[PDB]
Amino acid sequence: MRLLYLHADRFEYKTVKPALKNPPDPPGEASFGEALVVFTTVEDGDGPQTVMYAASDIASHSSRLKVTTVILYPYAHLSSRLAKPMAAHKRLIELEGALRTKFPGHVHRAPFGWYKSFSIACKGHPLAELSRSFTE
Amino acid sequence: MRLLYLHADRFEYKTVKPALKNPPDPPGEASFGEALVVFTTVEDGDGPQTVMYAASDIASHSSRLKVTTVILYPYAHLSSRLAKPMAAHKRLIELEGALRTKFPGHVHRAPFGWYKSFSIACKGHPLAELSRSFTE
Ligand SMILES: C[C@@H](O)[C@H](N)C(=O)N[C@H]1[C@@H](O)[C@H](n2cnc3c(N)ncnc32)O[C@@H]1CO
Ligand SMILES: C[C@@H](O)[C@H](N)C(=O)N[C@H]1[C@@H](O)[C@H](n2cnc3c(N)ncnc32)O[C@@H]1CO
Ligand SMILES: [Mg+2]
Ligand SMILES: [Mg+2]
Repeated sequence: MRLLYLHADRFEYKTVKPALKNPPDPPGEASFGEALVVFTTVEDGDGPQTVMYAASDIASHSSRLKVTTVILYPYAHLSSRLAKPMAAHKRLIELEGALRTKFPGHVHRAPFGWYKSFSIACKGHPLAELSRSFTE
Repeated sequence: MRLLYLHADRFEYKTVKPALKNPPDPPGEASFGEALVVFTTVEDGDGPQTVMYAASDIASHSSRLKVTTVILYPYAHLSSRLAKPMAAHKRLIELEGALRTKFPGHVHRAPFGWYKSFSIACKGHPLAELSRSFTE
C-alpha cells in the first residue's frame, strides 16, 4: 500500500465518468473543511496486516496533526504495483473499517471505480504532505 | 524521474517555510488557469536522457490535452529513490529548459527547496490524472 497524506484546509470531489465497467460504489460528491486527505493506492502484496498498519499510522498522524476528519481517497497513481480492482476495493473497505477502530473522528471513504474531479487547498506547514508505504 | 500529470482548471501555490537550509530558489507565489500541473520527483538515476524523454512526453501529453501552460512543481513524495537536492534542482532546471524546446506554451517552474501551500482544481475527465516514469 502506498499513501499520500495531505493536510487540507478544504477538500471536495465529484465523480464524473465511470472508470471501471461496473463501479462497485455509487456516484456522488462531498466537500469538507480541515481534514487529512489520504490518497490511497492498494498494492499487490496488501492483506490484513497491511491494512491494520495503515489504520494505526493514519490514526497517529491524524492525532499529531490534531485533525478530526480523514478522507480515504482511492488513487491509482501513487505506485507501479497496483492490486486488481476487486482486491483494492476490498482492502479499501477493510481500511475504512480498521481506521474507525483507531481514530475517533469522521472517516469518509470516497467512491471507488470512478473518474473524479477534486479540489484541495493543501496547507503548507512542514507536516502537511507526507508519503507512507505499508506491506506484509 | 517520477511524474504526476494533473490537468487543472486552476492552480496556485505559495512558498511558506524553507524546506532546505538554503533554498536555491527565491520565495514566491503564482496562480494559473487551465494548465497541466506536473508534480516532479527527481530520482537517483536521472540524467540528460531522462530529462529529454520527460520533456518530450510532457510536450506530447500537453499537445493531446490542448493545454498551453505547464507547471513544473518540484515534489518529494512520488517515489522512494530521490536524488539529492543539488542534483534534483539541476535536473529540474534542465527539464524546464528541455521542455521549452518541445512545447510552445507557458512553462513555469515552481521554486525548489520550499514547503508550499497549493490549491488545485483538477478536472475529472479520463486523461486528467496520469503518472509517468523516465529513466536512462
Ligand atoms: C483516475 C482518477 O480520476 C481517480 N481518483 C482514480 O484513481 N480512480 C481509480 C480508483 O477509484 C480505482 N482503483 C483501481 N485500482 C486501484 C488500486 N489498486 N488502488 C486504489 N484505487 C484503485 O479505480 C479507478 C481506476 O481504475
Ligand atoms: C514538502 C512540500 O511542501 C514541497 N512541494 C516539496 O516536496 N518540497 C521539496 C522540493 O521543493 C525539494 N526537493 C528535494 N529533493 C527533491 C527531489 N528529489 N525531487 C523533487 N524535489 C525535491 O526540496 C523540498 C523537500 O526537501
Ligand atoms: Mg454528480
Ligand atoms: Mg509569500
